[PDB]
Amino acid sequence: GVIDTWIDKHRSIYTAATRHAFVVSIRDGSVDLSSFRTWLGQDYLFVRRFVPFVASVLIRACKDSGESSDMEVVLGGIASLNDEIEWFKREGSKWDVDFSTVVPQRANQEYGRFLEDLMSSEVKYPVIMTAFWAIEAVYQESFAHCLEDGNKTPVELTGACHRWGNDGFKQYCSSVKNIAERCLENASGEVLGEAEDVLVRVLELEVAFWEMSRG
Ligand SMILES: Cc1ncc(CO)c(N)n1
Repeated sequence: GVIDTWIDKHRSIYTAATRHAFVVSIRDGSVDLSSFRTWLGQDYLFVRRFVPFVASVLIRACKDSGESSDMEVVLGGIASLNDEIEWFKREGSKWDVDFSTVVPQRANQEYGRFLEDLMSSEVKYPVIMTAFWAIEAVYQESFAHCLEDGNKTPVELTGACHRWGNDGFKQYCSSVKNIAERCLENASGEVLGEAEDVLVRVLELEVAFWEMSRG
């Protein structure tokens, strides 16, 4: 399809963007949590900003309705975010990450302003859906096979893997893809170019975000 074609075209940045969110390794005989704790702090601040952006997609889905059922897909997405935020707070407490002292880094602030740019009614529905799909799908790709990979490493943390590695989140992403894909198959050349640039921009922001916590 249209999205699959863009991913192929842009395979290189898509691979770069979907590397593991954090690495847990042994250092000097201890488990090094520095990459995990950096990711947790930064990603929690990203998720708090992702919430109103999904809220804006939900509104658009209720008004810009070629399909009635788009709303329920986005609504399930935002309801998951509720459970996600609670999970993040539970992680912060068990791992001593104080979210009130996390400083959002450059890549995180850039990503947040970009989410703001996508919240305007001046942006076309197919473009907003592409961005929403992409942000979700990069987490699905990056956590794919996390259990089996994690089992092959000497120490693994299991929490994040349960969150984005499960079949429920995979199926969710597919259902969001099906919506984006439908919008793009009815889109003009101009909107199609806009959607592709937005896809590319999400991948670029994800590479930069990833670089904050790399091992
Ligand atoms: C940076 C980033 N991209 C995507 C997601 C999907 O939730 C996330 N949590 N964080």
